[PDB]
Amino acid sequence: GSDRPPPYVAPPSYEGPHRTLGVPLPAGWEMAKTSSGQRYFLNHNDQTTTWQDPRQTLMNSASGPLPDGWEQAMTQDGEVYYINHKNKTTSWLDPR
Repeated sequence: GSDRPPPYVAPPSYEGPHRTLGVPLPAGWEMAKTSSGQRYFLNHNDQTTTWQDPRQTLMNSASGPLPDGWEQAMTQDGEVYYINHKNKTTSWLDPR
């Protein structure tokens, strides 16, 4: 299949189980792991990293929610994706 580019690697299909985050991470944030598997967070908005769950950035207050009908979830490998229940789709792109 070298004549075609590598296939798109999609998020988990809409139908099936999802490890949803009850409260989504704020837009522009990412979760990662250290080499020993310690969880930490990246704020791409102000280009910082921190141990503290956003749910040097001051995060007192509630952040922008997903639009109605959407949820944030995480793959087994820790990759965040977005579930749109309105049209039964999933996407790597944050709709906020």
